[PDB]
Amino acid sequence: SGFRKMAFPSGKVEGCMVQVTCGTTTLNGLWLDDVVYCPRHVINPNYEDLLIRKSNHNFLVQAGNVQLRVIGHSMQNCVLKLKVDTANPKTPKYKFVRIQPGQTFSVLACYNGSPSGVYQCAMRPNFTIKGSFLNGSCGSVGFNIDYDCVSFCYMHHMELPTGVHAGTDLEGNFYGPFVDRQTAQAAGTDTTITVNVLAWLYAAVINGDRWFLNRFTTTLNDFNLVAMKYNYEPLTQDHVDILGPLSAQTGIAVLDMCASLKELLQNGMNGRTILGSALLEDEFTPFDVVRQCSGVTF
Amino acid sequence: SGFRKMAFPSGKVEGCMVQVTCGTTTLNGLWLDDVVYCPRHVICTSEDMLNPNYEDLLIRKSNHNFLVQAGNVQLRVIGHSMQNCVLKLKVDTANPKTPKYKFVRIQPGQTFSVLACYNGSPSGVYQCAMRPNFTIKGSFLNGSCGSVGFNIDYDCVSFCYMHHMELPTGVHAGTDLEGNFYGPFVDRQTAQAAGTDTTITVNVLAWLYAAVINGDRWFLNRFTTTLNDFNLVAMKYNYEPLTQDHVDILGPLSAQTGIAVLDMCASLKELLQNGMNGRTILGSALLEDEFTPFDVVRQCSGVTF
Ligand SMILES: O=C1NCC[C@H]1N1Cc2ccc(Cl)cc2[C@H](C(=O)Nc2cncc3ccccc23)C1
Ligand SMILES: [Cl-]
Repeated sequence: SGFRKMAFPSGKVEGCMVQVTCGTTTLNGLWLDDVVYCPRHVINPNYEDLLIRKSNHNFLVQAGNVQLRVIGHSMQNCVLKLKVDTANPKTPKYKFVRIQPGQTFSVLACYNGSPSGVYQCAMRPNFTIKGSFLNGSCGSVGFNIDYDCVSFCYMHHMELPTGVHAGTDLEGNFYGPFVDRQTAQAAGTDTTITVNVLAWLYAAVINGDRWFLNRFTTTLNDFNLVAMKYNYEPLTQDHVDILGPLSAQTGIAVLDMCASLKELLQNGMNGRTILGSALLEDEFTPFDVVRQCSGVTF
Repeated sequence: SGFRKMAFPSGKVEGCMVQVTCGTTTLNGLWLDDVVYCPRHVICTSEDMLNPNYEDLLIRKSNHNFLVQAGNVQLRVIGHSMQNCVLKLKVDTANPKTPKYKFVRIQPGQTFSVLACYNGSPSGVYQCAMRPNFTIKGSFLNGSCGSVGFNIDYDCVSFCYMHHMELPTGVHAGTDLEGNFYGPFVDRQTAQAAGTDTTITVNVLAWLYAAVINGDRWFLNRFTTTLNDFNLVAMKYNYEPLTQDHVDILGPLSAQTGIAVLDMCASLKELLQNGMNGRTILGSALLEDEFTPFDVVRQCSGVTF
């Protein structure tokens, strides 16, 4: 029993964190094989013009108390790739994956190439992440673990004026309409991840919280007309199919649970909580719920 | 900016998790140097659990009855002893991944990271607090026994908890790494219940200071309170008494924000009376009590927004 916001064990990623310094700027790098990946802003910026003026010895890479020798450098989108002389002996089995809004991941927050904390979060529909970062955190990474393979999905680049965060996949493509420069940028209006709230309502039923269940059902179209009113993301037939396993386990059809969510949106919690929360939680995917309510290991 | 429930990086602890099997029971062990620590109830049957005589059950065991597995490698047990509710299995190999460590016993209100494990394999990490009633609100299934709680301030791992059991309300009970239980619990399937729980007042105050540091002040008021008047009000909402030690502990956050501890106590009294009125504090519609004053200073900036 119990339901916590749970992150993946961070050990495989900790063995990849390094400190990258260029001039007066220090940030974090990800050392995989003989390449160190980091935000290109470590160097109106014309990044190819700024990069051509740098030599390998301008980039100081530190792995623990050991200095790594940079033997090459190249840029791929908004990520800088520093070729080093030594392959990381702690390199795990890995993949670079781009995630979709609504998907969750673990973040290993780092300062000076040293991991300080791990938390779980979701890629918001507006492509920002509600993270917890201070100056020095740039280059910190987001990941998931599938079996023994670490899938890297995020690298931190910046904080927006509202306190939310923006970054790229490991190929340097930003999530959202952001650019890596000091300019006027704002996160768009955010929405609630509907399929994740439903998965979290199923997790509450599994843990014995059923006060919000009712005898009613709804059509998908009527639910989407109501959900569009409360800034909730539209629920697709794919989301319904994805919630199939949890529907079979609890005996509550996905549209039967949508009628519960509709009543919660129009009437509120009424002083009650669900899994210790007075708000509807949207940072647990259907897979996160099944994994935490089954004990899958890495 | 931002405020998340943050756990310590679990790598130093992952390299210590092993699987311990005794007969039909399998659970987790902590391998440090040449010793594997695990709940002593690994020697029990489900029948034995009502009134187990652990000393009588242990004397009947030999070293070869305990199967210890570290990854895909079988460890050789060369000795065994019991210390309170923990079983200590001496093994023939020292763990090469043993970090710098300490065994620390924590007090209620203290927070720590839990690395939940099944079959000696880590599955997840979360942050939690030792409740005033000595239970923890964890996320544990069958097979999680032996999973550990820890803090990693600097590069040293301080082990503070080992999971032993789930109570009827779904909350969890366990011991420090010397086998002493937190709370009035026993490793027996006898009728045991968690006492009525209360809110960790010093932690809610620390979290209100974290909100002020992150730029939120909607909940502040022009009032102050005496410590005694605050405690008379707080007791009525099932909040733990706030001691002078708690006031002293909140001194640094009071100096950083410019809000006296008893002035912050007046905002808290008002929040309890009024509720939030559709507003949130650090993305939460409830008053959060699982961030200590030390967690807030560690996570938050030194410059108030
Ligand atoms: O009555 C029981 N019901 C399930 C098995 C059994 N347990 C009695 C018991 C009594 C004393 C001691 Cl020290 C350990 C234990 C064990 C325990 O509680 N294990 C668990 C531990 N954590 C989270 C669980 C979730 C779900 C099932 C077990 C869980 C076993
Ligand atoms: Cl303590």
